[PDB]
Amino acid sequence: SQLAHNLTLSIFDPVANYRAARIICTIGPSTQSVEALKGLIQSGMSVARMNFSHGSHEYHQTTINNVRQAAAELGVNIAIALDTKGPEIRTGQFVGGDAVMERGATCYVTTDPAFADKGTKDKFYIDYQNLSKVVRPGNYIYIDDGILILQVQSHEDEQTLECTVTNSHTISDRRGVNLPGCDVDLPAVSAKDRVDLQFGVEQGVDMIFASFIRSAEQVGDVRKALGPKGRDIMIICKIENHQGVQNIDSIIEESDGIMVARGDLGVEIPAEKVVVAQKILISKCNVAGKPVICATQMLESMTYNPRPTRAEVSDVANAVFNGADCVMLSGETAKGKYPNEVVQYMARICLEAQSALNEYVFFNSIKKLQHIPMSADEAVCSSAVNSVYETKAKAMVVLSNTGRSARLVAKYRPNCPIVCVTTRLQTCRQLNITQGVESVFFDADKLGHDEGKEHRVAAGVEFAKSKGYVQTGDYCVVIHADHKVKGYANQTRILLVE
Ligand SMILES: Nc1ncnc2c1ncn2[C@@H]1O[C@H](COP(=O)(O)OP(=O)(O)OP(=O)(O)O)[C@@H](O)[C@H]1O
Ligand SMILES: O=P(O)(O)OC[C@H]1O[C@@](CO)(OP(=O)(O)O)[C@@H](O)[C@@H]1O
Ligand SMILES: O=C([O-])C(=O)[O-]
Ligand SMILES: [K+]
Ligand SMILES: [K+]
Ligand SMILES: [Mg+2]
Ligand SMILES: [Mg+2]
Repeated sequence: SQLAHNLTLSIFDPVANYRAARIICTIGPSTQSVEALKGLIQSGMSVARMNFSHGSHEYHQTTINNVRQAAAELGVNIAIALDTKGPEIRTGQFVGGDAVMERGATCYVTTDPAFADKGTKDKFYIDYQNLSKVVRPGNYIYIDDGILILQVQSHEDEQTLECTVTNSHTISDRRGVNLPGCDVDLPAVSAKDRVDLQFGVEQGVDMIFASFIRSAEQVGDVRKALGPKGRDIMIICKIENHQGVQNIDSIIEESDGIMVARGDLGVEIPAEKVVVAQKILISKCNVAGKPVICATQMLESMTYNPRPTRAEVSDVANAVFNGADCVMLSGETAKGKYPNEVVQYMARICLEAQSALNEYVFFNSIKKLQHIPMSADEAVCSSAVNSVYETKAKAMVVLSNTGRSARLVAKYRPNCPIVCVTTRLQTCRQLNITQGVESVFFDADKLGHDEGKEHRVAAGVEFAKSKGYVQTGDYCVVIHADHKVKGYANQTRILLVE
């Protein structure tokens, strides 16, 4: 039992020689330079996140180029994620950068497009057209992931509403605005979004963080929009609204993964309900064998301070205990004063939580919750992990070209690193949202197709050797197909490493 397991732990228990959890950073003013990115990668960033609700296409293009350059100069593969606007509502530009909203003050909200690039503490734009046909005198308007609330007092004209500032908060350019329980009839994939998705495909991004995913059909709308050229691009659906939680099963089965988008979620549903929602969505994803991200406000105060709060240390550790593949930083890296320090802390907390994490129980729990009969390739993966535990193997090697096999093995949570030897560079990047996997690139162009698997295996074992995971005389569990089978891995072997 967890209780019994807690009594085995100590504060002096030394950490693992590898970290399983992966860290996602959002790139902005604080972190866009090729120098600042190399600091992020060295601190522990695996995924660069571009928020397409800010900046511009030319701005994010610079990010793309800088990330790739910074990564090439460190000799590492780094995933580029495109974060959609989605069916969302945002405020718009303020004069001078920011606007101080003070407790008790009265302001105005206009739907007139003319006020888009000119906004103040007294009058500013909101891009939802039929806002006036939704809110009445007395209702609340939520601003900046619900941190700021405005009470509508009266209707000034056809497009302006008199408001009251309920609490003191400073807001910046284009703030997110939420209308809980209103049924905002914004399209599944907008005319703006279709340009952004077209942009990501052209630039060859690795994954899409799709915003405000409400239905399975909407996920199909994104893939339809992505087109044939970008079908290998991963759709990671963001759950941040009420019906997104309700349709979670059908959403998960359509997606390539999930983000628990707690910022928008923690306003759209009651804040205490986000804990339960997080426990459910993560576990559900773990069972499905699809990457899951815990996001938003995890080390928030480190946007301003060199050290986190006790709650923030706890939050990051528990996301790992929950079973998240990834932990994400937003404003901490986008516009924070300690971008390297924050990612360094996150890695340090992830590694510590992993120490106390009971991967064997994790493995068994997941094993029990799978439909029997399993497919041959899933059974191979499950039983390979079983071998690891029985033999105390110190590394695992998987040949995977699409990433399918590597994620299937990771799904069973062995207590050793998974070394994926892949023939594709996008697979190296894409597996950066999968916990406990390190990729090795095998250039089948110049080195050969390797139909006998021998060369790719030897490359996985050498990687694991050079990382210090295995020594001469250790066991290493190897997964791939035999001489005949194509499409999946039908074979497992335990080999003595030289
Ligand atoms: N590309 C960018 N250019 C300028 N500022 C940015 C950029 N990306 C993020 N920021 C700033 O840092 C903050 C980071 O938060 P985040 O990236 O989560 O976006 P958000 O506004 O919270 O919306 P969401 O996270 O729901 O997409 C943003 O609120 C924004 O003010
Ligand atoms: O790309 P995924 O779907 O992970 O499949 C990988 C599996 O397919 C196989 C079967 O053919 O490919 P490969 O030809 O590279 O040998 C297995 O060896 C490999 O483990
Ligand atoms: O996208 C997010 O992370 C959110 O809305 O919190
Ligand atoms: K967004
Ligand atoms: K452990
Ligand atoms: Mg969001
Ligand atoms: Mg956010």
